[PDB]
Amino acid sequence: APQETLNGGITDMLTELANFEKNVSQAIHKYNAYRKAASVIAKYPHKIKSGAEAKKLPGVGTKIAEKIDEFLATGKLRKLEKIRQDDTSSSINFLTRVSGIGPSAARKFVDEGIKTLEDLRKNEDKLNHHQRIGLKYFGDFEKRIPREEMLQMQDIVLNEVKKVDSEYIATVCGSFRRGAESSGDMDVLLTHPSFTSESTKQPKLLHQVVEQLQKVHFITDTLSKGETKFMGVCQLPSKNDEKEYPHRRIDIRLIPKDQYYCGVLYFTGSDIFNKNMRAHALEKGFTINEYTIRPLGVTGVAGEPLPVDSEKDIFDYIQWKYREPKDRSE
DNA sequence: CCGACAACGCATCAGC
DNA sequence: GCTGATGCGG
DNA sequence: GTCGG
Ligand code: NA
Ligand code: NA
Repeated sequence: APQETLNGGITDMLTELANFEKNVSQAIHKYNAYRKAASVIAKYPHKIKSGAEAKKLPGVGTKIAEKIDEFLATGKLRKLEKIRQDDTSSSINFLTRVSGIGPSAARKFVDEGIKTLEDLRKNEDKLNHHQRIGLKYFGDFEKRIPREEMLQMQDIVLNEVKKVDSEYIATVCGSFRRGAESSGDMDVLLTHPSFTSESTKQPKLLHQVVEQLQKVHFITDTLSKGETKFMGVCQLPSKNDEKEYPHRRIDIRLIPKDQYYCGVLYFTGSDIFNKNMRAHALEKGFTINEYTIRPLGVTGVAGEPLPVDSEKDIFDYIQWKYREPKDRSE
């Protein structure tokens, strides 16, 4: 990927605009429009000389091209400069960095005078459970996770899961599975042969695992927990007289056996890869989502889901030699 | 011109 | 009390 | 905001 020095001023600009659209104007589609434009320019291996030049890239239109011209000519954007200094808007934008606080809650808080973390700290009674944990670990949640820590975390998870029931199958997905040097969180996909799409499974397969992870003091807090999905916080044990590890976000999903591998594939990504794969899949008469892979009739009537016992199976259906997670950047 | 821009689990709200 | 809608997240 | 039927 091109050095940020090439078009970093532009992409940063587009990303800041993206956040305000999402967090302040509550215009999610404009948020994604800017992100797409930022991503396209980010991978552009040429220092952009004009809006017309950028305009040629998919996702860059008349408005963004116009903004690029202003930025190239003045090193800034008047609209962005103004919004940054706006106390209400900047405060709303900022509060959304707290996990659990979205555009709606941030707007409500600022409306009543609650604009900073300090303010949040003084008003715990106005925060739900999720938001309280988000505040407590605000700093930790923004710190990334080195692969070495991700490995230690995986060791614990795989060990405790097998200890509960050796028939469980757990796979740590996300960028980590693709070999990333760092992660933003840990995503664990869990399944058990007793659990399939059309049958009960003693609705507690997930609970048993969470409970064990809390028992060895790995999982420290719970954001949400149901029969199929758990979202919480975890922390590796600290070393003798050594700086305790920061708290990390961990999600754990229980997926039916027959839908497991479609899930591993999907939650492994990358998003760009999943896009290119779902596309390549369609031109082959197939549609792949998070749960299954289904054919398509002469009209489109996607028949029942096809049997999958591994990732490779999915690749075979669409005649696409199985690609190692390591090579799934796109 | 104007609709799509994903579909979904959990926590919590809105309203009967 | 339950049902559906909304907020939030990844 | 951008795309495309
Ligand atoms: Na374009
Ligand atoms: Na947030």
